[PDB]
Amino acid sequence: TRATKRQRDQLRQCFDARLTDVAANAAAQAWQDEYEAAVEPLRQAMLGVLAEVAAVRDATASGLSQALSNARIRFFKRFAALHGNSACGLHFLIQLRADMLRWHKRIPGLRELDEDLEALFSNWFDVGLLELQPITWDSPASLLEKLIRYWTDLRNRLDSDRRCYAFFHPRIPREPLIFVEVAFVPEMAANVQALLDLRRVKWAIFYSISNTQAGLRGVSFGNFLLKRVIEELQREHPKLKQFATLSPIPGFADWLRKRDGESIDRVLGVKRLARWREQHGEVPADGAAWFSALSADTEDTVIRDTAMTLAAHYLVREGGKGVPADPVARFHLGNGACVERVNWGADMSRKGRAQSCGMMVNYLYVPDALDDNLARLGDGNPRISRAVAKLL
Amino acid sequence: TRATKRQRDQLRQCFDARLTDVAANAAAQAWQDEYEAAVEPLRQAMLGVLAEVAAVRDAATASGLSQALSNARIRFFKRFAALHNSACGLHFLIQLRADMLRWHKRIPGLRELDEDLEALFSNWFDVGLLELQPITWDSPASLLEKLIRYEISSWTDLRNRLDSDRRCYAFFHPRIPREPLIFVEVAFVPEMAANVQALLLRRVKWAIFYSISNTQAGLRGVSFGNFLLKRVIEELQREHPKLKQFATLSPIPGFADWLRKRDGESIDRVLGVKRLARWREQHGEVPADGAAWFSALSADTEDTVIRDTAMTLAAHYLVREGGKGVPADPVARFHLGNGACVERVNWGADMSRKGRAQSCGMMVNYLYVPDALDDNLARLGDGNPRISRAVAKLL
Ligand SMILES: [Mg+2]
Repeated sequence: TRATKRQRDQLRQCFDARLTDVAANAAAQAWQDEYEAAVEPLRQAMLGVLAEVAAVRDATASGLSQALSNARIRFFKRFAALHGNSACGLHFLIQLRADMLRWHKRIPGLRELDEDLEALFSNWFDVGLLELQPITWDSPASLLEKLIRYWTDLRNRLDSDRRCYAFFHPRIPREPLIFVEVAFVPEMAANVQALLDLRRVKWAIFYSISNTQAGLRGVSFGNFLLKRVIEELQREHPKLKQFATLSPIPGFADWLRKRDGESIDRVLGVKRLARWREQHGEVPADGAAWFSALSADTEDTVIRDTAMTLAAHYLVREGGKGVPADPVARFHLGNGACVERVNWGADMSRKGRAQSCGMMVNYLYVPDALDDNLARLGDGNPRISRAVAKLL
Repeated sequence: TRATKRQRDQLRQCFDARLTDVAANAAAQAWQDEYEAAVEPLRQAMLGVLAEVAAVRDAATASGLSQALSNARIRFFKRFAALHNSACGLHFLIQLRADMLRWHKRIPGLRELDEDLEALFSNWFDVGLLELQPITWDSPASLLEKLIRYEISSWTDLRNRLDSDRRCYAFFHPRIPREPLIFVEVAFVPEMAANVQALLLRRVKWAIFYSISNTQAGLRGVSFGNFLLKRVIEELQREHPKLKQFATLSPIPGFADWLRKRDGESIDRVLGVKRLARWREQHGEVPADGAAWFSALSADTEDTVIRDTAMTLAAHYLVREGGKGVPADPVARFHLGNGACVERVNWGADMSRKGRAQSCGMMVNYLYVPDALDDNLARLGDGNPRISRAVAKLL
């Protein structure tokens, strides 16, 4: 407890003093510097002090929880207001959450600080407050090297028949927050290997949307994220009317192998179960066995249909009400999209086959429907196309 | 595919050929070298090939496929554990699982390989097959530096822990010397310890285990058996036939995370009407839920009502929470799964920053009674953990 008492005092001001208090802000400015210029273990230790200070007050039970919540929030608000080596107070806060996130298992007691900040980060970095910028092969190398971490590959993705953007917070230029990759093709894509590999093109397809900030993992950017990109695409090409994605279904395999036989029988239905026995005999004993049976032949029509029905069910009817179990389905469904179609042999990479038997999905975005769909999702009734309803 | 087809062929033999097949073993020997001498991304890629091969069968019913796939993965590991860079085939397998474990999120499709190997590792490294060795300040520095990695960075900490009034051991697999598998730290004191900060020969009567750690990343999650501490006590009794008192001063790491996930209703049921009444009388409002309970129980380390309330919640957590015969707490599961008895809950036992954050600074003593370890191990399978009077009273 040498200088660790100076940091405690500093943090007490940042947590307890009013936002305007010039002294407390000075203290915050001080703590930041000392944190940015510190070895990895020193920071992990400073985080231990922070979770120490955040857990107590320097008096009902309901009033304690509230006072503790209000101080943690006050602590972050003060830092987000300081306009060092990072872009500003808001930026620092992003790196700080990066550490809290990777060291959670080492430094206990940050769960509440992490949850609060994540929630603040959802208001501060809401898409409505972010600026959209086009990214090309002409962009600064120092910027382009932030999208690789989260070069000829970049090139093709950044080519004439391609369009890429990045959302930035106005006061943190240089630091891309979200990276959107778009491809132009004649038909709504059904195989990802084609894309990653302007005359008469009619389809705009989003084949990649990634969060490029570790400190922002888990933060919600709003439901108008792609809506905003489409507006930019229409301004750029008023002739573009067809918008869809060719997304993965990452949590399909892990979900399937957790289901027993009974649940899958209920999903498939009597007719599908019968078509399976007729072609393959024995019905897999459970989900795990189902995954192994559905990966054994990418050519079989019964396997294809069975897998596609299981996939449509997974992304449309699995989740805690209005919240698709699949993260990818949650994002796109949570942006006003419609689950338009399931694609077999869409991603035959090693990873694709391991995540969903190489199955991908197309989420269709219809400008003048995004609102209606966003509503229907809250009712726990995801917007679906005829082809997908037929698989169910 | 320039060479990724050579590894696929190699792996096919290792998975499909008989264990004796000289060619397949050669192939395995080859794949190992190529893996040990490869950049991080190259290995992550080779792991992608492995999960590719493990998911399919070369050139059958559905139940027969799952079995054939299980039998090949098992055959793949058995072949490697039989060979003699790393100490041997078995050792390599340990590092291989180290990568599978840290890259699971990056390289999908290893879940089955990981599960199978973890299960094999439980038979191969069962305590009954491991040799016990004393560790002192005289041990090779190259060995001592494997226990620091897995406890201040100052070797002076190792020193005190490796001193006259202390006794430390390490379990090694006979064919992998140099590589400690488990590290046990023991302290000798006059009274069953109630405060960890203290531990860190003339008239000492208590032998207490204040630390037991797995020193191999590739072995995380593997079960070493229920005779782990039993074996160490035998060594302690051989060494000091006068020692009859054995206990631990363990942490309760998952207490806080469990508590904040409980609603008010569940805690009311745990505490009981009388305790809830004693709480209102002294502190007024009852915390709305578990999260609020944790914040209220951390606000005053001096209050007697807070202490008792927290201790009851703690005893409940480790004795009555878990999927039948399997204590929710990992630390409670290990020690309960070794024949121990939850002997007592200690308030203000670990007042470190971490201690207060994990369990409000509360620690627990698991008592080991040689001629009872079996009986307790049985009672735990019935979902009725062995408990002392003091802990039953908290419940
Ligand atoms: Mg209540």
